[PDB]
Amino acid sequence: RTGIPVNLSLGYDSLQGGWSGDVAYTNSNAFGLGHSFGVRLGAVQNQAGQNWVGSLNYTIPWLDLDFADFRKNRTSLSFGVGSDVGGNIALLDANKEDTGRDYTTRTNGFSLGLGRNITPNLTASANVAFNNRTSYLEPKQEGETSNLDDAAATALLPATSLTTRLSGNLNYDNTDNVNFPGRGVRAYGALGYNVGRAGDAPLSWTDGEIGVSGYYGFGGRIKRSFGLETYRQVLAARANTGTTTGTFPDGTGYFIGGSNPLASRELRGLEDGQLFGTNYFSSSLEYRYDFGLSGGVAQGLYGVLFADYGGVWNSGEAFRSAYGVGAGVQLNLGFGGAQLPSLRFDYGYSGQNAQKPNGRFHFRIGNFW
Amino acid sequence: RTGIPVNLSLGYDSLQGGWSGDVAYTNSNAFGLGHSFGVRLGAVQNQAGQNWVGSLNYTIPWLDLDFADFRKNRTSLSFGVGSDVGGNIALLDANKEDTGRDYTTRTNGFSLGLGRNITPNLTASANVAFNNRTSYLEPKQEGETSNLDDAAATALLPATSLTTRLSGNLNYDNTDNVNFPGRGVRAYGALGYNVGRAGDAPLSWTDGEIGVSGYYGFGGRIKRSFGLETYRQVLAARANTGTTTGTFPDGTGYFIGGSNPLASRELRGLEDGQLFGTNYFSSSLEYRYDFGLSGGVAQGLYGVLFADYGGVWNSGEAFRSAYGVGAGVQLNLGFGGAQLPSLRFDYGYSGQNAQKPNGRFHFRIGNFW
Repeated sequence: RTGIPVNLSLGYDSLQGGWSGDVAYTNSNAFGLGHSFGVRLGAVQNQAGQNWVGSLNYTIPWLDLDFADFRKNRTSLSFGVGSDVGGNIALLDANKEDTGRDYTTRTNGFSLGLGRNITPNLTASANVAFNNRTSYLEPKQEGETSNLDDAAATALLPATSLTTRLSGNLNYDNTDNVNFPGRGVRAYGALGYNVGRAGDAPLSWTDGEIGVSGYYGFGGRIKRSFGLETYRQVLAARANTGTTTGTFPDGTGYFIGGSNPLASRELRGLEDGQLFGTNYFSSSLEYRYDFGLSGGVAQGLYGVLFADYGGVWNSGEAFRSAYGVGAGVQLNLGFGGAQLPSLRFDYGYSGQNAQKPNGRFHFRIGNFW
Repeated sequence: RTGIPVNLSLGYDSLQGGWSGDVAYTNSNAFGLGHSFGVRLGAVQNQAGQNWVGSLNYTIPWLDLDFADFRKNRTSLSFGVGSDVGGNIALLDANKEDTGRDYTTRTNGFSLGLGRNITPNLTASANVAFNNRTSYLEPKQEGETSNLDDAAATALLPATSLTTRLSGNLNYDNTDNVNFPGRGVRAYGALGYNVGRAGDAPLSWTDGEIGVSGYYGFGGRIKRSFGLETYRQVLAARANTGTTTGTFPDGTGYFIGGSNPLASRELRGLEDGQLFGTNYFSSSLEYRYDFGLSGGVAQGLYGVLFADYGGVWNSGEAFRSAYGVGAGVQLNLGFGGAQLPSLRFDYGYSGQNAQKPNGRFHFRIGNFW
């Protein structure tokens, strides 16, 4: 019975695809000396050619090479062989046309990562990854305004690029828990330099992203006897920024808009990935109130009234941004012996939305952040 | 983490599709009084339109209604809502043409089953199932000899049939174990009457299948301290038969040829589903020797030298059959904390094979039967 896949992770990310499901088999102890072996295999609703993604990581805690001072709790060495898909990416060219059908990317990557723990709050890592990116044109999914043919569009696909990316990450957390942070600050900073051959020309660039978040409880005491104490009301304020400098192939940048599982690119009230920019800044503030419901079939329920502001700009300085105001509810279901992934339903409005003068709904399967 | 899917079952059945994978979440205790709830979701390599199959069963052990003498441990009441696919079925018509591309069937079924245990060896069941069958034409997978168009072929697809099938099953086992039967006889008999509307005409028929198998050990004693005692050498002889009488839509029958996970339709040495008949009889005999290997990464290994004989016939009495001789090896892998599904590699030859005068290989992921 292939042992156990720890999770059939049901993930939603409207940017990449309709729905996603990943089965993950982890094995903490392997080869007899505490080696962690994980295999992920997922299916992502691509409405396109490629439908299966995969990953295979193998990580080493307590590497003692007796080289480069590696004597303290400072070594985690991880191999990763993976293949992911980027879906529904708009098709562009030197004319910056919008009449292309679509553009799906297969990324086959081999990565080596060295991870360090400075203080139990802090974490750092350095990953070097060789990525092969291939393209797959698709015909129309349905009736949309376009005028192209297969041959010219296939010619318009960027060639299979071979790139190498060396990056570092630094994460700082001192919060009281992982799901409903009462009092603390969570910050992170990533920076990566990469270089690769797209067709016959070599393009090299770099990118970075910083982000801070603060959570302060507001006069509450809820006691899950197992789960310590969390405030009834918590004010959360986050600000994230990102940049990309250098020369890069077309189709690389950042998309902000709507709700997204990664908190640093979510702008409720717009179309998913409506704001595209080479560098960006977003920030939001929200009341989060824990509805006093526990047990039963719903492990918990929280509500949020948020205000969000952010936007993108390009090398030509034009700070194109948007507003967002809305109300959301997160529900955690646990009637399966173990916690199934939480759901988040939000209603948001933005003044910069084009075809929706009224607000709309955002569905995200993800943590509360 | 959606709890735990008990198994990512990797299944191979060259008749239906290239490869298959099913994730199954079972819950023995549900609603507080011992109710079994199971959800299966599988992806089957269809090389066609439909790619996702599913099932949802809910069974009641020891139902007590105070009705119909139900005072013993004799009642298992099961609801089942499912949807499966039949793939790569040849496309036929009134001309019995072979130039059709393919014919895939979606079967959406709702079934109710009542099961009885007569003696701990014996078991019986009666299932009533309403099935809706839909068809899906596909263009060519690759270069093959055909000459048709989309419109006429789509017209050639039988309409979405609505059928009801009432069937009974009777299984009798008294063997010493479930994987390597030493001394015993396993027999089964199924019989089902069904009636349904295909297009505007109502077709009704019935079918049945009997089967016996005998396993006798040959001078061996292997002692897995946990797993009792199994003989080194065991002679196994099986004979299965099946019939279908009445009027039925075209495309219903039995396929025999090659190795198949279900033992009552496997004839090693031919193309998978090369012998098609409205009723059939097959039988085989085999030495099975347990290779004295245990522990390590391979939970076990057995070898077989088999002789197989069987064939089909239609209403017009023509007993078209074939021979089969070959050697196979079954390997059970267990280096994943729990037993992953066993593999069976076989090399077989048949005198009635057309394009392979020499034998060929059969791969089957399944039990030893």
